[PDB]
Amino acid sequence: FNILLATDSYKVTHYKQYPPNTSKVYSYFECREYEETVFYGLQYILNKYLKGKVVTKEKIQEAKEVYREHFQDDVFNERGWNYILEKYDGHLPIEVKAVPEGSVIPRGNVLFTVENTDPECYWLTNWIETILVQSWYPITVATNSREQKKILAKYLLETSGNLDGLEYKLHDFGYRGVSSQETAGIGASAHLVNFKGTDTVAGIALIKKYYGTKDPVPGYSVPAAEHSTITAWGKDHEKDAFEHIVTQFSSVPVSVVSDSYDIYNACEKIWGEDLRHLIVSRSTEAPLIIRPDSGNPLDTVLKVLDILGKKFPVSENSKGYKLLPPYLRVIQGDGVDINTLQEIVEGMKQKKWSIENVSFGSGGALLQKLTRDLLNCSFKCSYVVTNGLGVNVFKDPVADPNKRSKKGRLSLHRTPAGTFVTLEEGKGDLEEYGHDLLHTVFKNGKVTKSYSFDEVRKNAQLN
Amino acid sequence: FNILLATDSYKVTHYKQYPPNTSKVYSYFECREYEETVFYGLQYILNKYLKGKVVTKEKIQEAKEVYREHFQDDVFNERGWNYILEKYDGHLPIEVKAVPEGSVIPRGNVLFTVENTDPECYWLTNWIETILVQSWYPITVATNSREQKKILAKYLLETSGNLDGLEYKLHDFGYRGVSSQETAGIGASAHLVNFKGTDTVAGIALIKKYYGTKDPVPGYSVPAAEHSTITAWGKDHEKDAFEHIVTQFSSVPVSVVSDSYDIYNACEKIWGEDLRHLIVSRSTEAPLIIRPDSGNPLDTVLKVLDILGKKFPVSENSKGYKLLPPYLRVIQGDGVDINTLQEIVEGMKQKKWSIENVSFGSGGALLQKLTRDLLNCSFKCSYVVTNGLGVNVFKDPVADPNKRSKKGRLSLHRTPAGTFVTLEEGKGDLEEYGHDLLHTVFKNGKVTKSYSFDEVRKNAQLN
Ligand SMILES: NC(=O)c1ccc[n+]([C@@H]2O[C@H](COP(=O)(O)O)[C@@H](O)[C@H]2O)c1
Ligand SMILES: NC(=O)c1ccc[n+]([C@@H]2O[C@H](COP(=O)(O)O)[C@@H](O)[C@H]2O)c1
Repeated sequence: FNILLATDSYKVTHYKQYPPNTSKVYSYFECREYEETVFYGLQYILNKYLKGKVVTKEKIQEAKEVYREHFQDDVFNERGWNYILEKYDGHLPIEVKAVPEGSVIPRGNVLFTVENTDPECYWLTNWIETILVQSWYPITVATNSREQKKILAKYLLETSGNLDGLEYKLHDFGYRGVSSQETAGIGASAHLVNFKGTDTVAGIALIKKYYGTKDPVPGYSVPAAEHSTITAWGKDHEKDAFEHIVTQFSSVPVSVVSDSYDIYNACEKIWGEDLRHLIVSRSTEAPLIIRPDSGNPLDTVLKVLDILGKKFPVSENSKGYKLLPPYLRVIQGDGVDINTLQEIVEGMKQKKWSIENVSFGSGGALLQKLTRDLLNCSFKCSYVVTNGLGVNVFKDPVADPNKRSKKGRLSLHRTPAGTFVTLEEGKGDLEEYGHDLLHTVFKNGKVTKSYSFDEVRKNAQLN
Repeated sequence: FNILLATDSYKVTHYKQYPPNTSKVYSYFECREYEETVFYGLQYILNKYLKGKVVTKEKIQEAKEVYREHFQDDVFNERGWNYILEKYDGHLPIEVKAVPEGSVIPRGNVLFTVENTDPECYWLTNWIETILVQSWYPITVATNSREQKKILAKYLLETSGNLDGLEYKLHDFGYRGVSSQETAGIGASAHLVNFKGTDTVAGIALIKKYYGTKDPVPGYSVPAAEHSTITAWGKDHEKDAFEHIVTQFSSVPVSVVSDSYDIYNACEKIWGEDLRHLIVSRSTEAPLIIRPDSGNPLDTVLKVLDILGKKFPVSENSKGYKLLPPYLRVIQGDGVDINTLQEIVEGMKQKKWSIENVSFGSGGALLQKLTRDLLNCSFKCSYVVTNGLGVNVFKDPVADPNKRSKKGRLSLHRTPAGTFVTLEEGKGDLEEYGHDLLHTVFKNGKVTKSYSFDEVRKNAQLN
């Protein structure tokens, strides 16, 4: 890696574009005006990319050469980068205040801030804008996931009375769908903030590496099948496939895709008769998770259930919604996203079916399929000091006011009525709204505040 | 990194699910039916993740311990894995046929195949499905990028009479827009397949490191200002800012955001009257690239041009389209995506403006905002050998014919009309359609064939 080469290119030319004699550049991160976002991710980036000794003569030299050719001109600041290398052993002379990872903060608030601690490195603050801004993803993935947890909570509760298993109603199947490996870990790490059902192994390590979890299972999964493990047996041997798999995993819960060919056939005939005896015989602690993976995600669930219900002793829970015997359950692993999820869980309700019967599998819509656009994650400069003169900076582009910038130094506060207030123009000092909720998390190449994954979860909790 | 825990957690349970006596499992990848796609990035994944000794006592132990916690039951195939570690010193006993990188193939075609080379390692083929399917990304990026190149070409041509600079018309900005570092490298490296304008330094390393480029660095960049490097001079000293950066970069070409406050002001007043003398003086090989970033990229470009046209000597080129004087150009660095691009470039055309005046910059629209769903990049098992005989496998969900997978041993061939044909059920063995264009690129953990980035580039060339 090399932080010297992990920023937008033009930012390498930024140093001489500042007002002459600007000892300080102070920028923040907010979710301009999905109301409340979960602030997660920053900690990962800090440890893996910004803290410690990030500058080395070798990394400088490389930058020089790459930049001297990228721009075809040594517009690269080796001088300024040599300074950090010597004065601070390659440690970034910057301080970063941020809200506790996992914090649910309503749109429009200063989640974190970054400023240089050395007048020399005033140009450092924004350089790492890019690296830091990449945090919109972990935030967006943790936020959208949580928003899906709410919908699940809403209906699981109105249909079962409790919220048991709520942390397992959305399984992450986005490893295969994310843009890179790193993304899978990062993204999956963000889903685990709100649920414990994940297949993206990548998420777990990243957590036991940058957040830590005392908890036993930082993420859970159970044996499941994929189309190869069924289709390979040949079309005429789907039953053989199913029966081989329910047997291989009879003592533990096992999910089994049945849409390889006609979902409505595996369900009604292959599980409805040909293999009935392999289902009714299973324990609730190791049921068969029928899994459709094609067709209208809602029409398919109602049919799957209609078929299953007409093949297995469906009871009626307290609130009056149909429920399949404890040993049989469904998992929609295709076409599930925030929008879709809501339609299904609603369609299940309208059709008097319990959200207990189903669990969901979202993949490329959970991890991949999110743009910084969503939560309007933006990193911007609001305070600068030139000639000992502090200035309240900001952008207020005529043509898009909903793209204004905060001015002055910023502070996060709890209003007297509970919510949050981001004070501007350093008005945080006029101690009125209590203390700044932003804790210093990074200072001169050292992490000054981490949060176990268990803490983050607690913070991201619902209700 | 660890290949043992780099797949979808449930695949760790697939071995027990394949029909007993399965000695082989042939799996392919295609973009099921953006008619033609650029096949790119598989080489990087092979090298960065699958090449060589990927299995070790440690990796195996780690997996077991993790999968032990993840599954609460030792479902992890430690034996299957250790065997690879001994017999093949940790290299993967798999072969991978694949179309040369950069190749442009229409939908429905097999771009690559993966099969186990050792009867014991039948379970490896789809184990690496996840990690390999991630190639959908660089492909999508590469494709969508090349599809935007065509649009620029289409119009630059019928507006300027040529394509000079058609390769520096889409500049990648999505570095802060991607979900992670590794992603910016991968994706930006995809864009560089079709353009040389990148600010996301990431893609450069990836290219030099994994593909190699003889030319001096794949893509390039030019010094440009950002919102902080202008708003820092205070709202009133916007002129000072412009003038400081244009003089700082009078030498080479410089881009400067002008929407910080009224885009239409900086243009008409600040650039067209105050600093008007700093523009006209500039070199045509180092002009001032005015850069809006406000709202509705179309309406803004026309006004920017309309303002700039009325402030500078607009010349009608040999095609009838207006053209600014060599020292003045514009760029849309906001709201540009493959769809938006079209409207703008055509909105320009209708309004008799030349696509010579404006180059573009796509951010998260270019690197993020891409899903496997776009080109339907899918990795499915088509052939299996159970008990010595081969079997043609495939899935065909009833509720969705657009998912039917290919069956049997596939081979990629040139039709007699130049186009392509993915032949199924080993039919490619009838010689009838020339040779199989899919080249073995991976054999028993070793890169059997690579392509330089200059090759990928040629192959992906347009027209
Ligand atoms: N049943 C499982 O455990 C499991 C795990 C990972 C991926 N998958 C499948 O992979 C696919 C991923 O596609 P999407 O990312 O578009 O959701 C889905 O069809 C999904 O069902 C299933
Ligand atoms: N002018 C430049 O060289 C440059 C480079 C990278 C990003 N940017 C800006 O950063 C933003 C990135 O956001 P989007 O990826 O959503 O487009 C854009 O508004 C873009 O103009 C500009």
